[PDB]
Amino acid sequence: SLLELGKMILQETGKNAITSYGSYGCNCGWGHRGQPKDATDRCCFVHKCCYKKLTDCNHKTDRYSYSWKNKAIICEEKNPCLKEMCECDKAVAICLRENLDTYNKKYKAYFKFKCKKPETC
Repeated sequence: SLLELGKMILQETGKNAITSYGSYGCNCGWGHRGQPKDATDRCCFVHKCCYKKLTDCNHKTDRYSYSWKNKAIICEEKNPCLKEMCECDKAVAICLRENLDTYNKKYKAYFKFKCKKPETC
């Protein structure tokens, strides 16, 4: 669920998921589609590709079990669909952290940039 995702993002990036990534670029956030503007945005594109293919559970509301163990994320979820959700979320948290070096606050304001047509997953 968004609760686990938000915690993972805090754990890995040190950032507030909602304020830093709730509306960033063409892919980070509800309703956001379009070609990625930078590496952070690409993380969010990959993430949506990852979870949108799952049919048997809900990314937003279904909670799952994971541990923050030895300063990393371990998906410890028995439900196969929720384990896949967890892996998608783990991947985006890591990706966002690895790309902090190019995070750009300009992409938090939708009017400041244009979005090209989305690429395929």
